[PDB]
Amino acid sequence: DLSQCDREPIHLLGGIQSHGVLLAFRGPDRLLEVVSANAQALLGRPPETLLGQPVGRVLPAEVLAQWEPLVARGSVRVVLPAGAYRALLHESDGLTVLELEPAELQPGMEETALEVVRRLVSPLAGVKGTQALLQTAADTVRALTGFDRVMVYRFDADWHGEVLAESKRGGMDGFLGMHFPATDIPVQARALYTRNPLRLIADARARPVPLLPPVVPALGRPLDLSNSALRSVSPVHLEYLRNMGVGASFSLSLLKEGVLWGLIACHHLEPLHISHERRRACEVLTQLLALQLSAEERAAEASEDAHRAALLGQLATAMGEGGTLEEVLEKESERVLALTGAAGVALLLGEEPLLVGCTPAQDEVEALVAWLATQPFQTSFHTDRLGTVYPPLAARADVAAGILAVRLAPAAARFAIWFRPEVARTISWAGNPRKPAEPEPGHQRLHPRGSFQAWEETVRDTSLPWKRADLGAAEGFRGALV
Amino acid sequence: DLSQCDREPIHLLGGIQSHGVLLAFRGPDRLLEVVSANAQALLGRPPETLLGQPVGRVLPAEVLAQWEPLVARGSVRVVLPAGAYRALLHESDGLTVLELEPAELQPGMEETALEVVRRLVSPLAGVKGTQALLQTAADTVRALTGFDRVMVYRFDADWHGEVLAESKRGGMDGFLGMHFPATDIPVQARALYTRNPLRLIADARARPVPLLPPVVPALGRPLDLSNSALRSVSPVHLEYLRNMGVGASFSLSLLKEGVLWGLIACHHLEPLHISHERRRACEVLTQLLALQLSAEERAAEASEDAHRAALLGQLATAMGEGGTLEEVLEKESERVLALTGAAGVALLLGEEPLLVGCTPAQDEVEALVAWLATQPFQTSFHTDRLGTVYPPLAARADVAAGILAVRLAPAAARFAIWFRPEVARTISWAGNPRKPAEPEPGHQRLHPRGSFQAWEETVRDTSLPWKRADLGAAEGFRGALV
Ligand SMILES: C=CC1=C(C)/C(=C/c2[nH]c(/C=C3N=C(/C=C4\NC(=O)[C@@H](C)\C4=C/C)C(C)=C\3CCC(=O)O)c(CCC(=O)O)c2C)NC1=O
Ligand SMILES: C=CC1=C(C)/C(=C/c2[nH]c(/C=C3N=C(/C=C4\NC(=O)[C@@H](C)\C4=C/C)C(C)=C\3CCC(=O)O)c(CCC(=O)O)c2C)NC1=O
Repeated sequence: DLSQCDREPIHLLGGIQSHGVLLAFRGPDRLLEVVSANAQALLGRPPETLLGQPVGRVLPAEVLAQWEPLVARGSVRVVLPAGAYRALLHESDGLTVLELEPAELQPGMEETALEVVRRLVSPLAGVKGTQALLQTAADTVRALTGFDRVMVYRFDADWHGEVLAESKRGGMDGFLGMHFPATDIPVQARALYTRNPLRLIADARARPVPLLPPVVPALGRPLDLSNSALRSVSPVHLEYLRNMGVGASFSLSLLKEGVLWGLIACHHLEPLHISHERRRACEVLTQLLALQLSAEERAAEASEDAHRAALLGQLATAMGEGGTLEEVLEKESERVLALTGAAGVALLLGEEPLLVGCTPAQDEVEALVAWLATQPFQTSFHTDRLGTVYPPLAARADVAAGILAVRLAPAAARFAIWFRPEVARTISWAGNPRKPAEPEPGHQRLHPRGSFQAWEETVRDTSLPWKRADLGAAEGFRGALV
Repeated sequence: DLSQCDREPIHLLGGIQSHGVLLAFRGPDRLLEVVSANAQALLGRPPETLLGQPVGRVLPAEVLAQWEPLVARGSVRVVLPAGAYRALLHESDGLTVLELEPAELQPGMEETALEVVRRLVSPLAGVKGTQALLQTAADTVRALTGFDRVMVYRFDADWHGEVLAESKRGGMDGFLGMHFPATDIPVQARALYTRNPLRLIADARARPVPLLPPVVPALGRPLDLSNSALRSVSPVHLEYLRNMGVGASFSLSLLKEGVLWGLIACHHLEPLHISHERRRACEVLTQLLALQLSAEERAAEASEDAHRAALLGQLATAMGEGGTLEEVLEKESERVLALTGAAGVALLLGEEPLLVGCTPAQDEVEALVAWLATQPFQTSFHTDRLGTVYPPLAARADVAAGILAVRLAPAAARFAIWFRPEVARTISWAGNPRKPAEPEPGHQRLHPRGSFQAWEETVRDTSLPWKRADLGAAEGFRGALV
């Protein structure tokens, strides 16, 4: 991939966060093969002395007492001299991996979680826009977590993102409405965050605890920490958080029909650890949000489709009525433009173009037609920045920044072309997107950018996007023109 | 017709169930106005002596201590000498109504409930049919409640219902696939269950506890118990449960888009109390099922619409390619029938009725064509039981149990008419639906039927129902033809 940013093997860094301990066992005897260097902080004896020992000799009695429920269901609460810990089991590189993390301290956590679950699963959740849906998701994640700032971050189609909603405590910086470069979350991280939907950075200023030995002996590379709850994250991201002034970070993947739609991102000014069970309660919330957004969005498309079909039905009724085609198309101009949310339409029915509403002049349309006929499309063609692909009209963003053309005949030049003007857009980036990172001389060590202050950009020469309903309506109009 | 069943005022029966206590207070001194006759077991004094007393002198300190969160939140847990009770507050008839019932005793209840909530969100529940979505909902409610039998009951358009899914104890009888008369849940019950979505019948053999006095003195009728958790239900429904052999019953209304879609109904063979907290956890599951059903239904309808529009788009290509309409329509014969899932179609392009596939004879179609013009519809007409509306073809259920017609011109009678044959359906009723009740001589006392054994009816002369995708595709074909 492109940058060095994509290259970092973030699952193979060999470090865990200092609040927990990791032990990896293999074979029928469960011999300890990999252990974190801090494992005396919970186990009494120096970790290097425990490599190669059977599990029954390294683990405390309190954990061994819970060994059967641990293996059975992969997660158990254990009470140690150092306090209550959550034990977690997964498999990686042929090893059984055991992680221990401080356990939830509030007995009423699940009751509180079930209550905020109600606030989001309730019907009527969305009855002032999906914006109120996102705001409620952010508010309830903040209530359950205690984090200073909770943001809903949506990926655009180039994988840069923007903050759509935000819940933060009074008197605190926010990022609402700002855009962030795709490189802020590089492609291997997005990959990992698609299969591992949660991640906690409990203290952005702490140093990672290394694993011992620093490679798995059979493999000659570090233990694969893809599914580790304790995995220490990229040093470059830790720098990024410090540059933002955040001491703890917790984010959750928003998966909507298989793809990474966005994130719920949380920041705290100070270190803060959330328990495993509290993180899993937060993940229920995000899966509810994904579900509410799908149902709302499909309802919106259906309503839009119904509106287009009503327009088509009225056009059909006006046909099969009086006069010629050009006459009914004259009377029904506003419906024909409304079909695709357009400001003008060129109808090429054989003679000269029929120009309805706001369109470029006849000579320019006939020229556009000559060129569309050569293009490699089948029934529909659309673009929201015509000037990039057809520079003869690149100056005419006022009437022809976007077009939608349907072919009305097989091997002949018969078309309906709808036009849209540009819509200027003011983007506010969190820092200068032209310098998304700060490499050292030589370009071997990368740093995050230093500032996230607003940096404004205006986008010109692009129309509103051609949406699914526009495309469906154009096909319906084609079928009516035969 | 408003039988005896529909007129019983089930919210004004004046009784509560024996496992709880109800008090109602009025005015700023909160004087006791109504009280259940069993209240000595909680108040220490005979209830008649407490009427007219201020709340501060009827309620133990334990309840008064929590008055403000009770008023703000509507429920609190209070620990009394008898044990832990849930206190529930609402307003009725200008009185403050207090209800007390035994509280949840399992500390881990909310943690278990959060675990079954995850089952119903998961990645994508219902990947193998909404049938498995309904099953998972019955299974999780049964797991959370411990009821012997849990059933998903859907209302049909005539408000009779059928059991679509069932989760039950081993060796238990069931009602899967069976149909029940609409009078089993009469119209005022359906109305109440739209407003109050939960109801528990903890012991179907127990007798109701009367309220004291039997009327609200200001009003001259019983206290309105619409929103009471302890309300004793209709005596004829208690007889219905006993005829079924059930000792306890619990049901949740399924509201999908504001309308009563169905019920999750639970039966226990012995008496069984479920706490308020546990009932509210079940309500989360039902609102989750409703949300899942809407998301999947909207997806299925979008997918069907997409198929119909592909069919129309192939019809458009074919017409813009060939000469004769009747030739293209002949060549494309089965796409034209697939449009509405039909077995024949009559195309009235003026001259001779063109008949494709499986249709009535030319004389017979010209007959219903003449009848169709003088009917009150603008663009489309459809029925799935043509014989009951147009007797000349009642004997032709083999080709024309259902029709769908669109008008291809305003004045004059140019139509396209799709035809469907009957589909015979075998439905099993729970008891003979001709005797849905057993009235006594004089027809003033009604009883429910005594038997629920399968009673089998085959429905004839009706097609598969015309769906919204069918109507949509026909409208699109109309636009392609005028
Ligand atoms: C409000 C907007 C907002 C945004 C847009 C935001 C970004 C964000 N980045 C990450 C993670 C990573 N970033 C990078 C690399 C680079 N980042 C750069 O700028 C350049 C210099 C670069 C490389 C050259 C890597 C390798 C990882 C994976 C770390 C790991 O998992 O090991 C995360 C998830 C972790 C978390 O929740 O804190 C988030 C949420 N956090 C916010 O709040
Ligand atoms: C497997 C399928 C299945 C069905 C289809 C089913 C029916 C059902 N009925 C009810 C309630 C009532 N029924 C009646 C009246 C009559 N019932 C008759 O038969 C005739 C004689 C009649 C009048 C002449 C009234 C007034 C009420 C309101 C009671 C109240 O709230 O006060 C309920 C809710 C309560 C609950 O979950 O147990 C259910 C779930 N219960 C099942 O499991």
